[PDB]
Formats: sequence, C-alpha cells, structure tokens
Amino acid sequence: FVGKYEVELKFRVMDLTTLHEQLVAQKATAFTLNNHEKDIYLDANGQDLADQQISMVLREMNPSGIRLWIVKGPGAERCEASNIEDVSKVQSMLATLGYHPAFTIEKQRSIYFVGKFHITVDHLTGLGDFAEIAIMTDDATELDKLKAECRDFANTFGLQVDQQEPRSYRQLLGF
Amino acid sequence: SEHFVGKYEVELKFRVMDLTTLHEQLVAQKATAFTLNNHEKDIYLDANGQDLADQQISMVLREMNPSGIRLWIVKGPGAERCEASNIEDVSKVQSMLATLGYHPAFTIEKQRSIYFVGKFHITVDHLTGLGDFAEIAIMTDDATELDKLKAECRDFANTFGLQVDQQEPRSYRQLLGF
Repeated sequence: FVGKYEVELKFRVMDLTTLHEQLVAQKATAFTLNNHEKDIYLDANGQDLADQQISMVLREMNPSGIRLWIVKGPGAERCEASNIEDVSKVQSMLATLGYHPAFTIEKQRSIYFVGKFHITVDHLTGLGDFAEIAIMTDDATELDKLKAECRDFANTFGLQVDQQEPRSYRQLLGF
Repeated sequence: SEHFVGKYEVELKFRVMDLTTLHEQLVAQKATAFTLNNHEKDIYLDANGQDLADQQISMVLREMNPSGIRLWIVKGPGAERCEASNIEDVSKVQSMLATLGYHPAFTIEKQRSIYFVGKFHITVDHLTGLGDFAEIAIMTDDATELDKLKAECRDFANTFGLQVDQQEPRSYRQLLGF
C-alpha cells in the first residue's frame, strides 16, 4: 500500500507446498500471516457505485488488527485505502451519507513482499486457494509498463496464464 | 495528535467579548489544555448542487496546526448528530471522497483552543469576519439523554460566565451564509 494505481494478476492455487517453496526461495518477507479478513461492501440505493465500477469496502484483518476503508475503481487499476481507527464508526458515518452494507466477503489471508511486488495468499470457503500478484504506482504513465513486469514476475513464481482467475471475488459470488 | 470521540454532540455556542470568568474557571478547575491557539482549516465537501447541505448534513476535512490533528467529520442531519474519525492523510481521504462524488465546496478558517473539564469540552474560537466564540459541548452515544445534556451544558456555561444573553445558535457556515 502506497499507489493510486496498480496491476494485479489473480491465480488459482492448486498446490500451497510449492507456493510456500517459491516464497522461501524468492526471500519474500511476511507482512501478515493467515489473517481472518472481513470485507463489508457498501453501496447506495442497491447499486449506485457498482454501476460506475467502484466498490467501497470496510476491511478488518484479524489478528493483525489492520482496519481499512478502501475505494476500488473506477475499474481494475484504481484503488486507494486509508487506515481507520474504528470500523463501526466509519460505517455509521457512511450510512449517514447513504451507503449501506450491500454484502460481506470473508477470507483467510497472508501478505508477502518481494521488493515492489505484493503477494497475497487467499483461501475462501465457497471457492478455494488464490494468489494475487500486484505492483502499485502513483505514476499513471508507468501503469502500462507495470503490466509486463507483473506478468514476468508471476511467471517466475510459477504462476502462469493457465492458472489465472480474471473474475473478482464479488463477481465469483454474483454480488 | 489524536482526539477521542462519540455519536451525538450536545453543544452551546456563545459570542464573547471578554473571557475573564472563563479563564478563571479553567484555571480553578485545572482544565486540560488539549491544544491552544491552533490554526484550524475546515474543507467542506459536497456533491452536485449541494446534496449534503440539502439534507442538513455537513461533511468536513479538518486540519489543526501545529497539533497536527486531522479529522474526517459528518455533521447532521441537523442538530445534535455529529460523528468524527481521526485520519492519517487528508489528501488521501479527500481523493477517496472525490471518487465518490464529493468535492471541496468552501473552506472555513479559525483560530481554535480546546479544553477539557471532565466530560465537558470547552472550545474558544476566533474567526476573521465573525469575532470570538466559546462553545461548551458534551458528546454521547445516548440519543435519549440529549435534553438532559443540554441542561448540564447550560449550567456549566453559566458557571463560566457565558450567559443566555450571548447565545449564538447559528453554525459557522450559517453565519457566513455558506
């Protein structure tokens, strides 16, 4: 986290033993490990933000205790977040503005770093094991170049186009 | 600097032209000077033709210097409703709010001092056009005790020499015409 823009590639994980072998070998640093994460998705009037390709999430990470208010979009390559003190409080603030819980997504999540690359290891119940590879930038001009780098890095990680999942978590759940 | 908050804020505002009793009372009760003489910049955000204002809602990004207090505030609808959150990065939250449709509508600047006597927040304000004001407020998570907390505020105000004579119930935005 530090960058308005990002490219991300998301992948199904068939084998977590080999993933964790790449993480040791790449000398990734562990940010957070096996957190329970709860994402409250919020929207006005059924679908006001959904319709502009924006998602707004109130996210809590347990046991790390990270609390984030996140605006994703418009589209796939835009995302900004703020660290918040109190999820219940920001929720009520946004409710006053007319944003109400649309649905929730829960997951288990670990976050690793390899230089500028974030590796996120996800497990959802209704779906399975995922990895997400992402780089962020504040430079709008570099975004197109980050696409090639993110692809090259993922391949290095043994996570190739054949195992790619281009559907978001909210799409995979019909939300 | 972090400020600790609530859901409702019961508040009485007064125009003041000397602060003798108020100063004497702060000293006598050994008031906590939370921060004194801060420059405070309030960026009021709104959508479209003033959609928030049209709901009796104000939404503010507040910075205070030198304390470095940074707050995201939703005021209303109306009267006693007020919720606030410490934020780390004003430009970030401003950028996120813009993606939602909220954009700066106007700014209000003030000099502000903040004191605590127990649950009472004492605020002393100077605004360029308007003059000097003092507010006594209490916050609460209890909607049912509002009028009782009004009487408590009134009693306190009077002990501080702030008389009903001087009361200014209009908000700063209302006094400026914004």
